[PDB]
Amino acid sequence: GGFRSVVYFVNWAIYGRGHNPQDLKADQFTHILYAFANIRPSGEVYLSDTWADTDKHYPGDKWDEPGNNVYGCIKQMYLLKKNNRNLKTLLSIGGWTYSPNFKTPASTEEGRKKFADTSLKLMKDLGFDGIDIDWEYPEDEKQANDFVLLLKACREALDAYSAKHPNGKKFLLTIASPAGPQNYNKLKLAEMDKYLDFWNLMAYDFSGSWDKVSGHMSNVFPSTTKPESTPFSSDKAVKDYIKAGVPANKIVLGMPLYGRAFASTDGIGTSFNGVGGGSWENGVWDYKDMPQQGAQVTELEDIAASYSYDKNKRYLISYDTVKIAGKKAEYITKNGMGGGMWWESSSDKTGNESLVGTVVNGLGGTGKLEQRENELSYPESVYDNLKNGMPS
Ligand SMILES: CC(=O)N[C@H]1[C@H](O[C@H]2[C@@H](O)[C@@H](NC(C)=O)[C@H](O[C@H]3[C@H](O)[C@H]4N=C(N(C)C)O[C@H]4[C@@H]3CO)O[C@@H]2CO)O[C@H](CO)[C@@H](O)[C@H]1O
Repeated sequence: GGFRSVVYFVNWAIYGRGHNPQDLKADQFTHILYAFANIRPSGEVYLSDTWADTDKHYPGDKWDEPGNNVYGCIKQMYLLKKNNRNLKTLLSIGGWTYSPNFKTPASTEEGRKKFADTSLKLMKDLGFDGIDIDWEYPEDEKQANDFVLLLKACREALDAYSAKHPNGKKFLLTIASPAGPQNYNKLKLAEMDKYLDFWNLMAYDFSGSWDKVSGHMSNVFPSTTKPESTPFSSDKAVKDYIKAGVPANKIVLGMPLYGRAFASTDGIGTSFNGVGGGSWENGVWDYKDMPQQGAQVTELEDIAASYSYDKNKRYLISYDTVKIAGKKAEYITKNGMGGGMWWESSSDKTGNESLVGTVVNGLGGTGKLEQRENELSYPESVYDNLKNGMPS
């Protein structure tokens, strides 16, 4: 099958970022993953923002109208799917912020059963092609086994629904995973793999506020010359998953569409104090705001890493340029990996400067993307417009 092109659409982008599902270059992707869904102690998966998610009326939504109906970004993603039939959508559950509350439901059968059922309920009501868990991170051995069992719960859940609808489609189950060794070495990766459609390796956040020296935050290869500039590397993670037994073609390489900043720095590998501002939070800048005035951009192709640095303000921002995104595409093809994943859809540029554009083209263009037709039929949906495949 060809490569996957996965992006995350984040619940909250419809606010300050102004990004709605309508303005996704859908022909560029195969999988939109909508983040994030939260979990209750019970195991109950629920929607983080029913305004964004389900209720907001976009242009095109009759306010009035017969039926019990869904709107929000869920209707918009379904409309994206009706128009782009190779575009699948997955509900993504967890996130850095909600992962404190995965361990308690995951430890019991009731909790996992409840997780599986509520997740399926949500998928089949809202028109999703599957679900994606993002538990950062199972912190002990027990939590890891729990994660295999939870995965199993969800795989069994989704499959039962497909059994109930044999003329319809099979459904997806993925996870966002750790590129840091201290986290993935706790995971039972190969047992987990049995349940998953693919893995979205978060091959980023390798350097940031937490560190003492400015580093590369999503570099592919270790700097031999300057070890302190590369505390992690994509490559270590990918070949470690592969020695662990994950098929490479199931590993989708995560790439950031934002950059992490460092203040009071001479440059890469030196100490910094502070991280400055950001586009939305401190120390984090949207790639489409790069490059900032007065910074020179350095591209280190051999380890596939780049950064801007302003010599006067002594500020470093680790982020990928098109040349670097191209080197990343290169690694994906060369190593026969599952494709590219991006966090997150609003921070990218367009046209010739789209990082995603750049990767799809180095993948051989859209013609080399995995052709898997999505699911438009949701017979059991609790929403009438969605159940009826959204007419006008
Ligand atoms: C609390 C909440 O749900 N939303 C917050 C929001 O928190 C976000 C951001 O800080 C994200 N960081 C960004 C946009 O750079 C952060 O993203 C994480 C994400 O959880 C990790 N998991 C993935 N996946 C691929 C699933 O990618 C990584 C990235 C790495 O950056 O996620 C949190 C929620 O976990 O912060 C905003 C302000 O930015 C706030 O309004 C509120 O909506």
